[PDB]
Parts: sequence; C-alpha cells; structure tokens
Amino acid sequence: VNSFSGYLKLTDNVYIKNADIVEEAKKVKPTVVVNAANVYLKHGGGVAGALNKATNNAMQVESDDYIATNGPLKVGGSCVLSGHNLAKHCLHVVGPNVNKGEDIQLLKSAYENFNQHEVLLAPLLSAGIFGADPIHSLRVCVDTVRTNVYLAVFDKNLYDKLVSSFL
Ligand SMILES: OCC[C@H](CO)Nc1ncnc2[nH]ccc12
Ligand SMILES: [Cl-]
Repeated sequence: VNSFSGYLKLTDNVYIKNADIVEEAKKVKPTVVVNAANVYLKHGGGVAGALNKATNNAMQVESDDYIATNGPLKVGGSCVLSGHNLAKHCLHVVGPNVNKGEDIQLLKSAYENFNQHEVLLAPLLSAGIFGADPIHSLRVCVDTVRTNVYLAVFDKNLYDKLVSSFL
C-alpha cells in the first residue's frame, strides 16, 4: 500500500492520472520523482522547468555541479540527484527529443532506468516539448517498466485520450 490517490490502473504496475507533477510530488513526497531532463540538466521549461522552479532553483544549482564533475548524460540515460522539497530523490531521465532529431528508439532505453526503483512518480517520457507522441510513450512505458509507476499527465484533454485509446 502507498499514498498515491486518484489514479486509474492501466496494468498490474502502471497507473495514470490527470495532475500537475509538481503538485503531486509536494503532496505525496515520493521516494522518487522522475524529471524529463536533457543531457545538460538545463531545466528551462516543460516538466523540468516546473520541477526546478518549485525547488527555488536548488535543483539547477545541484545539477550544474553534477555536470561540472561528470559531464553530460547520454540520451536514454539517467542520474539520481536530490529531490529537494519535492521527493527524497529525483531520477533525471533523458528521453529522445524529436525536435532535436534524436532517435525515438532510445525511448525504451530511457524507460529502462525506471526499473532500478521500486516505486516512482513520473511524467510521460519525450512527451510535451520533447515532441514525441504521448500515446506511443505510454505504450513503451507499459511494455518496458516492471516496477510501480504513477504517471502524472498535466493536460486534461491529453489524459482522456490516453485512457480512451489505451489497449
Ligand atoms: O507527462 C509528460 C507530458 C505532459 C503533457 O501534459 N506534461 C506534464 N505532465 C505532468 N506534469 C507536468 N508539469 C509540467 C509539464 C507537465
Ligand atoms: Cl511538457
């Protein structure tokens, strides 16, 4: 039993809800919140910009030190950093950004990072400003993640389409 509330069960382990991931994280304080990161951990907009703003820019400061030490992530890769005031940990995961010409096949590799954590709050990878089809991202999530994932979808119209079209 966990404290996630109001989710629709899609499979044994994947759940979905219309919600602002920032407001969800603040309420639940999950062990892990997933950020929709880029390789430079520059959290300027989308999920990343919103999560960082909610930390009063502490996420960005921590991320800049991470990059200075380790260099950029790989597309499809991840790193674990602090969750600040939102969660215990933040798993920064880089899905492919179609608007940069990045290979969508790397979306499965990105979701594989979730399997290293027993329970996660997350957005759909490569959706939004990363330009991929959110229906496809949900399919890859369901077919790749085996741990318990609670997906927050910000747009109510998109949420209803993902549910009504889900196979
Ligand atoms: O699930 C990823 C794609 C959705 C499309 O609505 N974007 C978001 N979902 C949840 N929380 C969010 N906060 C800021 C953006 C955002
Ligand atoms: Cl977005």
